[PDB]
Amino acid sequence: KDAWEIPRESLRLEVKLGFGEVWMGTWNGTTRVAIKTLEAQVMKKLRHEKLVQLYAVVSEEPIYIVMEYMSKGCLLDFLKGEMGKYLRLPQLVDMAAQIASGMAYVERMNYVHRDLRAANILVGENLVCKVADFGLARLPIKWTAPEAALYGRFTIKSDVWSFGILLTELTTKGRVPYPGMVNREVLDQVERGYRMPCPPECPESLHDLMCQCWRKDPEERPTFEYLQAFLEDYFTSTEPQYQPGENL
Ligand SMILES: */C=C\C(=O)Nc1ccc2ncnc(Nc3cccc(Br)c3)c2c1
Repeated sequence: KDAWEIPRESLRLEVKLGFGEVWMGTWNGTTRVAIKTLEAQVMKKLRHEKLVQLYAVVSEEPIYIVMEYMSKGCLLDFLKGEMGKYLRLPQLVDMAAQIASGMAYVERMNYVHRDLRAANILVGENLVCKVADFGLARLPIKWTAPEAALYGRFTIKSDVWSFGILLTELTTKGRVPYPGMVNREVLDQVERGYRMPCPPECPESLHDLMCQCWRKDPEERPTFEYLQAFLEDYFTSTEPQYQPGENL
């Protein structure tokens, strides 16, 4: 056992929403938390503001992982839900920048997420977004870089790829990438060089970011550190004449 380990008595489960389940709850009475009921010492060596913070772990089984509590649920739900209607390009390019920031931190540490996509970003108060679900994590395929889906070549550079697919989620309010295409149509057509076209109302400039992120060449894709800065500066350096549209 290590120092992350706790006893269950300190854990007060409360509300189920919603591989294994996820509850809201309480830790040592004073502390509102979240529990994932189902090894993973990566959630232990990663600590950053835009990654969902581990608090404690439990095992022997039935195993409990204890995270920081994220009030608004997952980004996928949040984008398709009531909020979606009102999210506009500056909220979204910001959420992007927060995710890039967390990923830029993952980058610095020589880690790989491997399952980066909207369903794995949790949202909080004030539109805070934080990377979560290091599921698959070391040292499905519509979001997966081709070399990864094909040859198991997972790197920070295939995460950049997913990031770009996430970018399309973000700007279509949560729609499934490659609409009307099934997995084998996507794998096949991406091998031919196909890429998602500019989303409706999305600037050409941000779709280029998307295109840079989907370069066939794992190493010609950019860094998260670059993605972060370009998304932070977006409205001054890249699109300073931005004006609201009906959707974005
Ligand atoms: C987008 C679907 C999804 O994953 N759902 C989801 C909804 C709400 C929610 N609230 C709080 N926490 C989580 N997930 C979670 C992920 C990692 C660790 C922990 Br403790 C919780 C969700 C997930």
